[PDB]
Amino acid sequence: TLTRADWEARAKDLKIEGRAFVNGEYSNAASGETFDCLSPVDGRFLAKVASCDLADAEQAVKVARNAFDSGAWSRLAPAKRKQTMIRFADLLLENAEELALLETLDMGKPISDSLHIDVASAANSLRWSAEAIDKIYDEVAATPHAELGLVTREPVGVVAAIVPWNFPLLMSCWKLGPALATGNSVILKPSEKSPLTAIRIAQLAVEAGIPKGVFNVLPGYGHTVGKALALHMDVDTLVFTGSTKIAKQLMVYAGESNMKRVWLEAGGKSPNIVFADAPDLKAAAEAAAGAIAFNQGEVCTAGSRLLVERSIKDKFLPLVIEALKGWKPGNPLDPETNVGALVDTQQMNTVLSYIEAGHNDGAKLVAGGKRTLEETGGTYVEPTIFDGVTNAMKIAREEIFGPVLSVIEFEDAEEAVRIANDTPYGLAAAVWTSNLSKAHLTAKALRAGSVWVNQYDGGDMTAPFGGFKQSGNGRDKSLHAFDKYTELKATWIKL
Amino acid sequence: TLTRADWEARAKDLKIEGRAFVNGEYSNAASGETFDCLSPVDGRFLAKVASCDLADAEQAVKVARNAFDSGAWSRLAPAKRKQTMIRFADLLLENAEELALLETLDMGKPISDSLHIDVASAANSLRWSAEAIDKIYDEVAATPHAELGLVTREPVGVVAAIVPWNFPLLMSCWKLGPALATGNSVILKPSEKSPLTAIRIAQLAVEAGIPKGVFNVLPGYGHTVGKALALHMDVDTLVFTGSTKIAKQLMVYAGESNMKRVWLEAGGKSPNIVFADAPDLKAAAEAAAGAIAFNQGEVCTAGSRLLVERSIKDKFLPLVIEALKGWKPGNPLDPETNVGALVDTQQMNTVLSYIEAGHNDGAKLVAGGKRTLEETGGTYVEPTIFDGVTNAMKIAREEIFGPVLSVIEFEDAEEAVRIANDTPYGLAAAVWTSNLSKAHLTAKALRAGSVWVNQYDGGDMTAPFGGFKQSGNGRDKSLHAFDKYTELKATWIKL
Amino acid sequence: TLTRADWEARAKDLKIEGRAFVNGEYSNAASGETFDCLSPVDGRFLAKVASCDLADAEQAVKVARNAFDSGAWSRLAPAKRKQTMIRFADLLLENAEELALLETLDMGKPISDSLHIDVASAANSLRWSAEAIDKIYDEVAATPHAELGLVTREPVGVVAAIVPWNFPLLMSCWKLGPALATGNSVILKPSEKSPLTAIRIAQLAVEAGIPKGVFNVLPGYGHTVGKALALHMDVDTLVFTGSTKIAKQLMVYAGESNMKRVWLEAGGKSPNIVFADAPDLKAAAEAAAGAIAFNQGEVCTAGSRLLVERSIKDKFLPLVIEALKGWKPGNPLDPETNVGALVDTQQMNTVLSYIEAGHNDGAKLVAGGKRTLEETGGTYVEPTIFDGVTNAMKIAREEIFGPVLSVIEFEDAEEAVRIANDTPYGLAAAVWTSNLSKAHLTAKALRAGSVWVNQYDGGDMTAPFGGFKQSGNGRDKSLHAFDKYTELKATWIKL
Amino acid sequence: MTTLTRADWEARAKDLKIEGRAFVNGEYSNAASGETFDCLSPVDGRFLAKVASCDLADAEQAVKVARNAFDSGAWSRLAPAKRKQTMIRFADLLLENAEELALLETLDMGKPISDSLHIDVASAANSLRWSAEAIDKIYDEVAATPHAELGLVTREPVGVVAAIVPWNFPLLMSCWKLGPALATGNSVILKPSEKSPLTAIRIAQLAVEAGIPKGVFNVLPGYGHTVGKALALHMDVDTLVFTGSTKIAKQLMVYAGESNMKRVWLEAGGKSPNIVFADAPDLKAAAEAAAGAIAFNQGEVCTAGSRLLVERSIKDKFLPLVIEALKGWKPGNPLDPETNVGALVDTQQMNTVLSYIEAGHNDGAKLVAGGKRTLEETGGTYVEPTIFDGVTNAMKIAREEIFGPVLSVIEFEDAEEAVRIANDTPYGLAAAVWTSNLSKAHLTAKALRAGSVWVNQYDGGDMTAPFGGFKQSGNGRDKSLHAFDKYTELKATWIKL
Ligand SMILES: [K+]
Ligand SMILES: [K+]
Ligand SMILES: [K+]
Ligand SMILES: [K+]
Repeated sequence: TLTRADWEARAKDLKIEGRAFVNGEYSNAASGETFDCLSPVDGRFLAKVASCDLADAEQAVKVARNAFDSGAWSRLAPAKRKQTMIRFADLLLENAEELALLETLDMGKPISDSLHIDVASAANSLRWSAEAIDKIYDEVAATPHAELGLVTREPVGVVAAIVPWNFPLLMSCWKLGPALATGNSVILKPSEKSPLTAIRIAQLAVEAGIPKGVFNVLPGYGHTVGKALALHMDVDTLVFTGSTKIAKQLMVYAGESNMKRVWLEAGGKSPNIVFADAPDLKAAAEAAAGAIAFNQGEVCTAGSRLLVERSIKDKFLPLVIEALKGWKPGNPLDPETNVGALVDTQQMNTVLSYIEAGHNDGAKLVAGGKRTLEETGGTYVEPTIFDGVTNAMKIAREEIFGPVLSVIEFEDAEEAVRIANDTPYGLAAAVWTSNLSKAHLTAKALRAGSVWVNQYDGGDMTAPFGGFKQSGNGRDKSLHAFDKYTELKATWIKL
Repeated sequence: TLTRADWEARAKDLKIEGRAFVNGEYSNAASGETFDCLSPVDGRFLAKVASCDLADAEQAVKVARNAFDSGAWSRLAPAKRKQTMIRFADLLLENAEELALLETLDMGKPISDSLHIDVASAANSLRWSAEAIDKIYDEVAATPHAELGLVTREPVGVVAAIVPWNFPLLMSCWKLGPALATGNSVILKPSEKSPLTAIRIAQLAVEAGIPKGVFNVLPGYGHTVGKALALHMDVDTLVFTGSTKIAKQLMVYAGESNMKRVWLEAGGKSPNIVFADAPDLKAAAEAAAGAIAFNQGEVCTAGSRLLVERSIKDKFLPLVIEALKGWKPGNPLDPETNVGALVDTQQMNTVLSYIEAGHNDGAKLVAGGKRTLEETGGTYVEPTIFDGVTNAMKIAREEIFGPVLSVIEFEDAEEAVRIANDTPYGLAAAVWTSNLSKAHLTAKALRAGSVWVNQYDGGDMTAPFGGFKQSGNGRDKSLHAFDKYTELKATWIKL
Repeated sequence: TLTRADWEARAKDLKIEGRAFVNGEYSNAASGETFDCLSPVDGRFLAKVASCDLADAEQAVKVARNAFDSGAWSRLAPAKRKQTMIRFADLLLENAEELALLETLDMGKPISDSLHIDVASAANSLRWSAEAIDKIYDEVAATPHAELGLVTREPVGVVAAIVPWNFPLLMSCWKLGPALATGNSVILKPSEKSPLTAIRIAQLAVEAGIPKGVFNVLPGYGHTVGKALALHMDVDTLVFTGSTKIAKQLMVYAGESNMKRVWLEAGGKSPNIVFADAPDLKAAAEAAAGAIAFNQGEVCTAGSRLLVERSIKDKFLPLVIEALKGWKPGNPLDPETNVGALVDTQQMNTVLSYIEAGHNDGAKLVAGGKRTLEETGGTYVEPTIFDGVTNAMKIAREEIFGPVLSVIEFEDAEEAVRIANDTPYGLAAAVWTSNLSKAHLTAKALRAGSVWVNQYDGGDMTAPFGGFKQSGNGRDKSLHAFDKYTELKATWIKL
Repeated sequence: MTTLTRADWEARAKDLKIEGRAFVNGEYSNAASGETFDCLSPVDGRFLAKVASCDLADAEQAVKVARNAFDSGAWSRLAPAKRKQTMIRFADLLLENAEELALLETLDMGKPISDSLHIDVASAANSLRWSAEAIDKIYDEVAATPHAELGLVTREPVGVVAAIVPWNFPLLMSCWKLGPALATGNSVILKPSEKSPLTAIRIAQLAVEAGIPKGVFNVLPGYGHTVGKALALHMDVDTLVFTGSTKIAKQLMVYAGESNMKRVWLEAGGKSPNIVFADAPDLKAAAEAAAGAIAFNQGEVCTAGSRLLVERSIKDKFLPLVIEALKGWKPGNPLDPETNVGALVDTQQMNTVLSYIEAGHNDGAKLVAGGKRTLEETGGTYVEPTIFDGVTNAMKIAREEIFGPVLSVIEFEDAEEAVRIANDTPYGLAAAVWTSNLSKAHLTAKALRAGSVWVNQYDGGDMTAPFGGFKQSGNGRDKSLHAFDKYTELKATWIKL
């Protein structure tokens, strides 16, 4: 295990690449322009990252399309693509410490979570998708004797992937895994708030055996290079994870361009329902606190709306606050630190604005609620719990994407479900009960892509992850993730 | 068995409904306004059809939402939904001749086609989807022993369906089948060029046992009621079959509204590739003629591009011309007629304008090329073949949606594949050969949702139907059609 | 609704067929020998049933083999087999009253059960299998580009089915459904204790459209005609439902002959586990009584072992005794009878022998325990409950196949599981509890093909049915039953 | 650069320390009786090691151990991802000991060292790896039930699995079974053939080193009529899987009926037809494949192309190509990497092959290649690749499995007769068709009653292809995800809500 002093030492002795990666080579943007990569830890300078635009996107697509048509990857044997992506995953573990440090410095996540959660799950996501390549079987229909009906899946071609900043490496690997496994060419557009991890792994892919031009990274802003890719006439599929606002615009961009397939993972207001007959209220309390404090509340499936039955609310709420004592906002370079820094100033101001909206809506602040650690020159906010919150208030409707918890009461099982579904979102939800019938009937009633019973943030690579309604469409992880990067073909042969 | 005089007699004594169908009852538009429905058979009047608008759509959505929330259909047992849908299918067969007569008068296709193909296939489409309901299994993931990972599917809720005019009944049932089977509430919006059969079957559904509000029909215009459904914040999913322009516009409406799931099926320029070593050149010639003449060429997967190998072009071309003679444009109410009228004047003018474009591109007219049966008062056109066509010409790249064929020569298998894939479309393709390797390798190389080998227009309800690229997304028929009306939920239960 | 007088009248005026059905025709045994088919209702004579032997098996197989090779049914289109088997199902319903009467007269079960349960389920079982034929897809493997790898299923050919007497018609259709659907020829050997219904539906099959020789019925003894089919060198597959002892002999016969596939469904000693925290204790008691009294306890999945927790046993037992009083043995031809007669004298003596064994083991007779209705000439035994039973006693370990209940108690969940799995059988089990974790963890711990939570005798045609250990191998119902009558073929094609 | 020679492999043979004890409960041990048998080599007749000769007492002890390990849940209730990771390490360990395992193979049963290393060990490792990777990719079912009801259809390990593996592919066949069986969480007792026990004895230790708990994977060397019979008759063995002859396979099925009605999955003999049409894409390639289909692994392959069905119109031009191609397959020292054809497993097998060759002459068939014992002066058992011409499908050498490099050439007039001749057999394990015609390739393939049909190639299919026979060639399938079904039970859990 590395010491805090070791991480800071390596942070100084760290050479960072900021160039784009096209056709197996690192290069600058066509304009040569660049934005500064700032660290939210202490406002330090990390590197100067290439700022791509339309010209870079046009070049990357041609390279991606040519690589796809060549067949170097798209028509490579399934078992061989599997072995290549496994080496890709293995290389992520070999360079785990650097990747973890890059991410922590990039967006502020505690170094322990960058190494043991981010990097570890990222390599697993690539490996699992690789292992699944030659385990998938296509279909043969029941036809008359003198006829053969084949139903097969083929790679779409050129795939554009726009990755957020909360889990830059992990979300990249959730997209890269199945997309590369199916044999597509990928153009990765990382978030401008965290481009370092995407830039680094692009070289690792080529070292693993991924042919030139199959995996490309175009750093920059969403309104520039991101918009260019979404509007490009030769991009077949665009996958995205982020806000509902941006996701809506990307779908419009598709309707204005080439009718490209769009698969979106928007935001969410995931309810965490706690009944009176919960097996362990303490465990549920620790979970409810962790569901809003982990990754500084910067999680799409954060347990923002904590629903508690009136029978236990007076006992349960003190346990949540007591459990939240352990989630300290500290130095992201310290392994012992539970909660790190927010991504940037704008994010903090937004979170603090919602905290301000919390008071103005008439909510009773019972924990935190203020900016912390300003002396570091960093961006930090302490975990926050608002009591007496109804589902009509602003802080209950809108997604804060910060460590702010709304506690809501319900009378019975019917109301809890009514409140939980009272949202345009539907990414996740949780149920805490020891009753067999109620657990299942509630989970079925909830309109969410992921329902966790007697736990929060469950499910591994075998669990399809996505949302209902405005939380997005399509699924990441599992075998269902492959469907987003493939086209069905019905080959009917007359014998 | 019925003669020409029989169908013309029934057409004069036919009482046609023109109202919308909302919540189990027929009703005029909220504005009371209507539009005239004319017959392209001879320009006769049929009935006044309700012209719905935003208000009507607003009412139907709440009706559909309430029906879905009640659970009268959405939470009915799968086996019971099966029985009802089968009863629905049977009712189409009992009213087969009326539905066939309505279809023929509405949009012009021959009566024998309406009865023996359209009505039969539509009923089969409903029955097949019904039979499939309780045969589909969801998933249980491989999890640790102290955990249960359920992966299930649930109906999306309210489903809007915009249906084309070329196959009004059949395309409606391709949507209605899987949409109703999954337990969703459906709001059908038929084409203004052919609203009758959609209006009629709405009554048959409730007679079969479909609860009120589950299946609603709103006739009208795309920019009014269609636009309203596409922009409604409470519509979960939109399905569509039509033009690329409209399909692209619908996707924008979703991005502007509630980010609703959109499944589109656009046009196509399907290449019909005939090699020298085809098993039977005569049979391929018959299929080549039929691939452009059937349903007046108003077919999405019409063989509008006949790709012939150069070494057999001089022998195969006359065979196609001779075979095309068998398809005579005539009185659609005559059982012997195999080529009916075009849907309306504007469609005829579009076809005629493309024939003019054929001459101006330098192509050699070798069959048809003129408007026919003008004295009847209906819009008709001769099946048309152009020779000496290159894939760069206007008639070879743009969809005509008429019986206009483009004959293009190729040298070898590599050129054929290149010419075939050189199109923004990708809905269907066909290969004619007796060689094992060449048949399979070509079929794999074609970018089309359906590849027919040694036959044309193949595949039944077991064959998924849809497009690559700008021919659309998602699949009709097969079990895959059900996935367009369901949402995946990952329920991970801690034990 | 027919009355007791109606059924008794139809019984006396019923003409019964007792010949075998080979190659589409009724005919006597080759030796001309017959056996007397008597009714357990009152000992009356019903018909002289053909007593087939080796020579009849040899002829039937040749007929079945020729029918399979002709491809009239085996190579008929999947959708055509579906439509025919659906007509088969309809013919069972059109002859429901006749079939129900035969069943009741043949083996003694209540007329209401034969009609509203047995016939209705038999027809549904056939219908469900038929609907499933063209819903099943075979597989295409993930192979290198220059290769096509198909994984398909083909009918085995000649299938021999030996069915029991407890559910003569239903068990027949459980085999017939998937066997005929997949295209096989079937030779059905009904139990000599209940041959009538099998003989009847054979004619119904050919009326529906089943080709001659595809479905044959050979009535007779197990040691004569059953042994001949099991030893026949041209029978591809043998399916069976009955006792463990007979199932073992058949597996030996196969090993001595042509190594034919053997799928067995032997006996069971199903534990019905009732926890203290069951949702409805009244419903649990009502179900427990029905689990041993329904069909005269002649059910392989009968709850012959009732497991009650100590903290509720003294309160739960009188509820079971009271519930059992509703199940009164009586005239099977009376619509209001819920408990009929045992199949014959041998079965009655066997059941009575185990009741005496219960006394010998030291158990306490707390309900029933005697033969009844001896004056009628039939064989009846009243529902019997033994209390104070340990899992070492004879009546707890050996299958009785009568309405005899053994009540065993346990301290905790661990002991319940240990006692439940302490048996050479593993066909079914039930768990009654309201706790989420306890329900699932117990169900996963029980070694039974079927596990019913908070209910008994659950699962429709979607649920596979079979046993662990000595309860047999393979599954009936669901889509898994199809695999017992098909062979896998891997066709690897080099392109 | 470096290159292993014949002398290098021979020197490795004299250095090699060979383990011969049984492996029960994570430890090596003798048989309870202490009896052993002499493991000899068909390479030159040399002594290899004294291998434990187990019996009833050892089978009883191994089952109890296997049962206890299963019930403990140390492996059976371990997470799928963790079972996956353990078996990958197991697969990696086979690769890290590839040279030793391959040498053990060659010395034991006589196949060429280049085959043992590049084919057997490599495939066996990949088979374990593939089955491991597939563990958490498989999904159980949820049925379409009424709303207030939940219907789960799940799979669970059977418990104790006895595996009886043949001698022709000792390591590979072992891993075809061990892969899916251990992946599903079962305890396995492996009984290797008495003609080749060494590799099974070896890998047992490697499983333990990889993380497989004690008693989960046991190895009992000995005879089939003793310990093999004991496992088949045991009342606590849940499942018996087997690959070998039709006669023994039938016998095991009897033992199951006589004991506890244990599930029995078998892969018996075969007489696979290799069908070559006039319109074959490449006659030269088909001729090379035909020769290889009978010479590879000394013809001791279940799916060997023992029947060559040739269309009459090309018989006179196809046969000389096959005879020429057969010359490339020369019997030689198995320890020489250049050798492509090794030795037969023992003297008994050699005599049987020689007996069938004599029967070929007696049936009236014409000898056109090989037909004699060779390399007799080496002290080893070798037989030349043999081709008989003018064979009918009624002759003894055409209907009976030879399990040696003896090919039967049979003529047919057309596709209809070809299918008839090809199906005229009690077996149905494999078949091949060579044609360039689309319709004829598919229709013939569909008409052939065989578990594996290869078109325009021979011995095709990787781990994604199910492998097993029709009729008397056995039941069930090895490889693919279908293999897992032989080691699991279906459970329908219907929960009323
Ligand atoms: K940054
Ligand atoms: K019209
Ligand atoms: K009887
Ligand atoms: K040996």
